[PDB]
Amino acid sequence: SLDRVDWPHATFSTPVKRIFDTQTTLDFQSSLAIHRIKYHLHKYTTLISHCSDPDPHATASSIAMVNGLMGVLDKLAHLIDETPPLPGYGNLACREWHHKLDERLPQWLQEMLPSEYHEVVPELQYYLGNSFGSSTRLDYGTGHELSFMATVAALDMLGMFPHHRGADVFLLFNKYYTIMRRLILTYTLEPAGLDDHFHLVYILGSSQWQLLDAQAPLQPREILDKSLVREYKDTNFYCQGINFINEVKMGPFEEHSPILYDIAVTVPRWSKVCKGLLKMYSVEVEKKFPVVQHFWFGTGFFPWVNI
Repeated sequence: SLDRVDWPHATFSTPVKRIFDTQTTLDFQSSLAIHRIKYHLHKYTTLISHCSDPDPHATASSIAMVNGLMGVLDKLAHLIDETPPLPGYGNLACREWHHKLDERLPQWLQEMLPSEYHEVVPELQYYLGNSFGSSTRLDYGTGHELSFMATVAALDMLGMFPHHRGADVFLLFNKYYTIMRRLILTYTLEPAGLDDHFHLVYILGSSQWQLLDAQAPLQPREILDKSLVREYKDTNFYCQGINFINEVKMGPFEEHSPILYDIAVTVPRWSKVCKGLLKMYSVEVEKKFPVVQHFWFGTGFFPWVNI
Protein backbone atom coordinates (compact mmCIF):
# COMPACT_ATOMS: atom_id res chain seq x y z
CA SER A 1 0.00 0.00 0.00
CA LEU A 2 1.06 3.62 -0.53
CA ASP A 3 -0.46 4.99 2.65
CA ARG A 4 0.41 2.36 5.22
CA VAL A 5 3.13 -0.02 6.11
CA ASP A 6 1.71 -3.53 6.44
CA TRP A 7 2.11 -3.78 10.21
CA PRO A 8 3.20 -6.25 11.52
CA HIS A 9 4.22 -8.37 8.51
CA ALA A 10 6.78 -5.58 7.92
CA THR A 11 10.48 -5.63 8.84
CA PHE A 12 12.63 -2.65 9.58
CA SER A 13 16.38 -2.61 9.21
CA THR A 14 19.14 -0.06 8.76
CA PRO A 15 18.71 2.04 5.58
CA VAL A 16 21.37 1.47 2.93
CA LYS A 17 22.55 3.20 -0.30
CA ARG A 18 20.96 2.16 -3.60
CA ILE A 19 21.17 5.02 -6.07
CA PHE A 20 24.70 5.17 -7.55
CA ASP A 21 24.36 5.64 -11.32
CA THR A 22 21.81 6.43 -14.10
CA GLN A 23 20.05 3.05 -14.43
CA THR A 24 19.64 3.15 -10.71
CA THR A 25 18.10 6.68 -10.82
CA LEU A 26 15.32 5.19 -13.00
CA ASP A 27 14.86 2.01 -11.02
CA PHE A 28 13.94 4.56 -8.32
CA GLN A 29 11.30 6.03 -10.58
CA SER A 30 9.16 2.96 -10.28
CA SER A 31 9.85 1.85 -6.67
CA LEU A 32 7.43 1.55 -3.83
CA ALA A 33 9.72 4.21 -2.26
CA ILE A 34 9.05 6.96 -4.76
CA HIS A 35 5.32 6.26 -4.85
CA ARG A 36 5.11 6.55 -1.07
CA ILE A 37 7.02 9.84 -1.16
CA LYS A 38 4.68 11.15 -3.85
CA TYR A 39 1.48 10.05 -2.11
CA HIS A 40 2.58 12.00 1.08
CA LEU A 41 3.84 15.04 -0.80
CA HIS A 42 0.39 15.30 -2.29
CA LYS A 43 -1.40 14.60 0.94
CA TYR A 44 0.48 17.30 2.83
CA THR A 45 0.13 19.83 0.05
CA THR A 46 -3.60 19.12 -0.09
CA LEU A 47 -4.07 19.17 3.71
CA ILE A 48 -2.26 22.47 4.06
CA SER A 49 -4.39 24.25 1.47
CA HIS A 50 -7.20 24.11 4.08
CA CYS A 51 -4.91 26.18 6.33
CA SER A 52 -4.41 29.62 4.73
CA ASP A 53 -4.29 31.10 8.15
CA PRO A 54 -2.46 29.09 10.85
CA ASP A 55 -2.26 30.48 14.37
CA PRO A 56 1.32 31.68 14.70
CA HIS A 57 1.23 31.25 18.56
CA ALA A 58 0.15 27.58 18.52
CA THR A 59 2.39 25.29 20.59
CA ALA A 60 0.43 22.09 20.35
CA SER A 61 -1.75 19.77 18.34
CA SER A 62 -4.35 17.51 19.84
CA ILE A 63 -2.63 14.72 17.91
CA ALA A 64 -0.27 13.09 20.46
CA MET A 65 2.51 12.17 17.99
CA VAL A 66 2.74 15.65 16.52
CA ASN A 67 3.45 16.89 20.01
CA GLY A 68 5.91 13.96 20.38
CA LEU A 69 7.81 14.96 17.25
CA MET A 70 7.81 18.67 18.23
CA GLY A 71 9.58 17.64 21.45
CA VAL A 72 12.27 15.68 19.66
CA LEU A 73 12.74 18.77 17.46
CA ASP A 74 12.85 20.94 20.58
CA LYS A 75 15.55 18.68 22.08
CA LEU A 76 17.61 19.10 18.84
CA ALA A 77 17.12 22.87 18.99
CA HIS A 78 18.63 23.36 22.51
CA LEU A 79 21.47 21.12 21.24
CA ILE A 80 22.81 24.12 19.30
CA ASP A 81 23.68 26.46 22.12
CA GLU A 82 25.40 23.45 23.67
CA THR A 83 27.56 23.32 20.49
CA PRO A 84 28.72 26.92 19.79
CA PRO A 85 30.47 28.14 16.58
CA LEU A 86 34.24 27.36 16.55
CA PRO A 87 36.08 30.22 13.62
CA GLY A 88 36.01 29.41 9.81
CA TYR A 89 32.59 27.40 4.12
CA GLY A 90 30.52 25.59 6.76
CA ASN A 91 31.57 25.88 10.38
CA LEU A 92 33.05 22.89 12.24
CA ALA A 93 31.06 22.98 15.50
CA CYS A 94 28.49 21.48 13.16
CA ARG A 95 30.38 18.16 13.04
CA GLU A 96 30.07 18.15 16.86
CA TRP A 97 26.40 19.10 16.73
CA HIS A 98 25.66 16.24 14.32
CA HIS A 99 27.69 13.93 16.57
CA LYS A 100 25.78 14.91 19.69
CA LEU A 101 22.59 14.53 17.55
CA ASP A 102 23.62 11.07 16.29
CA GLU A 103 24.43 9.93 19.82
CA ARG A 104 21.28 10.97 21.66
CA LEU A 105 18.68 10.61 18.89
CA PRO A 106 17.92 6.90 19.04
CA GLN A 107 17.24 7.35 22.78
CA TRP A 108 14.93 10.24 21.99
CA LEU A 109 12.92 8.36 19.38
CA GLN A 110 12.43 5.46 21.88
CA GLU A 111 11.09 7.85 24.49
CA MET A 112 8.87 9.42 21.73
CA LEU A 113 7.32 6.11 20.44
CA PRO A 114 5.23 3.53 22.29
CA SER A 115 6.94 0.18 23.19
CA GLU A 116 5.19 -1.70 20.36
CA TYR A 117 7.03 0.27 17.70
CA HIS A 118 10.63 0.31 18.89
CA GLU A 119 12.06 -1.86 16.07
CA VAL A 120 11.40 1.06 13.71
CA VAL A 121 14.04 3.27 15.28
CA PRO A 122 16.94 2.14 13.02
CA GLU A 123 15.05 3.42 9.96
CA LEU A 124 13.47 6.52 11.58
CA GLN A 125 16.81 7.43 13.13
CA TYR A 126 18.48 7.51 9.71
CA TYR A 127 15.65 9.62 8.16
CA LEU A 128 15.41 12.17 10.96
CA GLY A 129 19.20 12.17 11.38
CA ASN A 130 19.67 13.14 7.71
CA SER A 131 17.13 16.01 7.77
CA PHE A 132 19.53 18.64 9.02
CA GLY A 133 22.39 18.64 6.48
CA SER A 134 25.63 16.73 5.82
CA SER A 135 28.22 16.03 8.54
CA THR A 136 31.20 15.73 6.22
CA ARG A 137 30.39 18.29 3.44
CA LEU A 138 28.68 20.74 5.86
CA ASP A 139 25.94 21.68 3.41
CA TYR A 140 22.09 21.71 3.30
CA GLY A 141 19.81 21.22 0.28
CA THR A 142 16.60 19.72 -1.03
CA GLY A 143 17.58 16.11 -0.23
CA HIS A 144 17.84 16.81 3.50
CA GLU A 145 14.46 18.58 3.31
CA LEU A 146 13.06 15.52 1.54
CA SER A 147 14.34 13.38 4.34
CA PHE A 148 12.48 15.39 6.92
CA MET A 149 9.33 14.85 4.83
CA ALA A 150 10.38 11.18 4.65
CA THR A 151 10.41 11.20 8.46
CA VAL A 152 6.89 12.47 8.87
CA ALA A 153 5.59 10.26 6.04
CA ALA A 154 7.01 7.33 7.98
CA LEU A 155 5.20 8.20 11.21
CA ASP A 156 2.14 8.71 9.10
CA MET A 157 2.39 5.22 7.55
CA LEU A 158 2.40 3.73 11.06
CA GLY A 159 -1.03 5.32 11.68
CA MET A 160 0.39 7.90 14.22
CA PHE A 161 -1.40 10.94 12.66
CA PRO A 162 -5.02 9.96 12.37
CA HIS A 163 -7.09 13.01 11.13
CA HIS A 164 -3.89 14.89 10.44
CA ARG A 165 -5.04 18.47 9.52
CA GLY A 166 -3.40 21.31 7.49
CA ALA A 167 -2.65 23.09 10.77
CA ASP A 168 -0.62 20.00 11.97
CA VAL A 169 1.63 20.05 8.85
CA PHE A 170 2.11 23.82 9.27
CA LEU A 171 3.08 23.43 12.90
CA LEU A 172 5.51 20.51 12.23
CA PHE A 173 7.17 22.03 9.20
CA ASN A 174 7.16 25.40 10.86
CA LYS A 175 9.20 24.20 13.80
CA TYR A 176 11.46 22.43 11.28
CA TYR A 177 12.14 25.52 9.19
CA THR A 178 12.83 27.65 12.23
CA ILE A 179 15.56 25.15 13.29
CA MET A 180 17.02 25.01 9.73
CA ARG A 181 17.31 28.75 9.38
CA ARG A 182 18.84 28.82 12.77
CA LEU A 183 21.48 26.27 11.72
CA ILE A 184 22.33 27.79 8.33
CA LEU A 185 23.08 31.11 10.03
CA THR A 186 24.84 29.78 13.15
CA TYR A 187 27.08 27.21 11.38
CA THR A 188 27.31 29.14 8.14
CA LEU A 189 26.22 26.13 5.95
CA GLU A 190 26.89 25.96 2.18
CA PRO A 191 24.29 25.41 -0.57
CA ALA A 192 24.42 21.68 -1.37
CA GLY A 193 18.37 26.46 -8.66
CA LEU A 194 15.06 27.73 -7.30
CA ASP A 195 16.43 28.61 -3.84
CA ASP A 196 19.95 27.88 -2.40
CA HIS A 197 18.57 25.47 0.23
CA PHE A 198 14.83 24.70 -0.07
CA HIS A 199 12.02 23.44 -2.29
CA LEU A 200 9.04 22.22 -0.17
CA VAL A 201 8.58 25.59 1.66
CA TYR A 202 7.30 27.03 -1.67
CA ILE A 203 5.10 24.11 -2.59
CA LEU A 204 3.53 24.38 0.86
CA GLY A 205 3.41 28.22 1.02
CA SER A 206 1.73 28.56 -2.38
CA SER A 207 -0.66 25.75 -1.47
CA GLN A 208 -1.72 27.58 1.75
CA TRP A 209 -3.21 30.23 -0.59
CA GLN A 210 -4.18 28.23 -3.66
CA LEU A 211 -7.92 27.91 -2.64
CA LEU A 212 -8.39 31.59 -1.95
CA ASP A 213 -6.36 32.72 -4.93
CA ALA A 214 -8.03 35.97 -6.06
CA GLN A 215 -8.71 36.95 -2.37
CA ALA A 216 -5.29 35.82 -1.07
CA PRO A 217 -3.79 38.51 1.13
CA LEU A 218 -1.04 38.62 -1.57
CA GLN A 219 -0.83 37.76 -5.29
CA PRO A 220 2.32 36.09 -6.78
CA ARG A 221 3.67 39.44 -8.16
CA GLU A 222 3.42 41.00 -4.66
CA ILE A 223 6.25 38.79 -3.32
CA LEU A 224 8.82 41.19 -4.92
CA ASP A 225 7.80 43.64 -2.14
CA LYS A 226 10.11 43.28 0.81
CA SER A 227 7.85 44.57 3.59
CA LEU A 228 4.58 42.88 2.58
CA VAL A 229 6.57 39.66 2.71
CA ARG A 230 7.75 40.53 6.32
CA GLU A 231 4.15 40.86 7.51
CA TYR A 232 3.18 37.39 6.28
CA LYS A 233 6.34 35.46 7.07
CA ASP A 234 4.96 34.02 10.40
CA THR A 235 1.82 32.74 8.79
CA ASN A 236 2.79 31.78 5.18
CA PHE A 237 5.66 29.48 4.13
CA TYR A 238 6.17 31.16 0.77
CA CYS A 239 6.71 34.54 2.45
CA GLN A 240 8.90 32.93 5.01
CA GLY A 241 11.26 31.48 2.35
CA ILE A 242 11.39 34.80 0.37
CA ASN A 243 11.86 36.79 3.56
CA PHE A 244 14.87 34.57 4.44
CA ILE A 245 16.33 35.17 0.98
CA ASN A 246 15.94 38.92 1.46
CA GLU A 247 17.93 38.75 4.70
CA VAL A 248 20.78 36.52 3.58
CA LYS A 249 21.25 37.77 -0.07
CA MET A 250 22.42 41.17 -1.28
CA GLY A 251 21.78 41.55 -5.03
CA PRO A 252 18.52 42.89 -6.45
CA PHE A 253 16.06 40.00 -6.38
CA GLU A 254 16.01 39.40 -10.16
CA GLU A 255 19.79 38.89 -10.03
CA HIS A 256 20.06 36.35 -7.17
CA SER A 257 16.73 34.43 -7.49
CA PRO A 258 15.97 34.45 -11.20
CA ILE A 259 13.69 31.38 -11.01
CA LEU A 260 11.42 32.65 -8.21
CA TYR A 261 11.42 36.08 -9.83
CA ASP A 262 10.35 34.55 -13.21
CA ILE A 263 7.44 32.79 -11.46
CA ALA A 264 6.21 35.83 -9.52
CA VAL A 265 6.27 37.89 -12.73
CA THR A 266 4.55 35.35 -14.82
CA VAL A 267 2.19 33.13 -12.84
CA PRO A 268 -0.95 35.04 -11.86
CA ARG A 269 -2.67 32.28 -9.74
CA TRP A 270 -1.46 30.48 -6.63
CA SER A 271 -3.04 27.19 -7.66
CA LYS A 272 -0.82 27.38 -10.73
CA VAL A 273 2.34 28.20 -8.74
CA CYS A 274 1.70 25.15 -6.60
CA LYS A 275 1.19 22.66 -9.41
CA GLY A 276 4.13 24.06 -11.39
CA LEU A 277 6.40 23.75 -8.34
CA LEU A 278 5.06 20.20 -7.80
CA LYS A 279 6.01 19.08 -11.28
CA MET A 280 9.40 20.79 -10.74
CA TYR A 281 9.82 18.66 -7.66
CA SER A 282 9.71 15.40 -9.62
CA VAL A 283 12.34 16.74 -11.94
CA GLU A 284 14.62 18.94 -9.88
CA VAL A 285 14.62 16.68 -6.81
CA GLU A 286 13.16 13.20 -7.55
CA LYS A 287 14.87 12.69 -10.84
CA LYS A 288 18.06 14.45 -9.86
CA PHE A 289 20.94 12.05 -9.29
CA PRO A 290 23.13 14.46 -7.24
CA VAL A 291 20.18 14.77 -4.87
CA VAL A 292 18.60 11.33 -4.71
CA GLN A 293 21.99 9.68 -4.49
CA HIS A 294 22.06 10.14 -0.69
CA PHE A 295 18.54 9.03 0.04
CA TRP A 296 19.04 5.58 1.57
CA PHE A 297 16.49 2.72 1.64
CA GLY A 298 15.49 0.26 4.38
CA THR A 299 12.91 -2.52 4.12
CA GLY A 300 9.93 -1.06 6.01
CA PHE A 301 9.28 2.60 5.30
CA PHE A 302 10.72 3.30 1.82
CA PRO A 303 11.81 -0.06 0.30
CA TRP A 304 13.89 -0.62 -2.83
CA VAL A 305 11.20 -2.77 -4.61
CA ASN A 306 9.19 -2.48 -7.88
CA ILE A 307 5.40 -1.71 -8.30
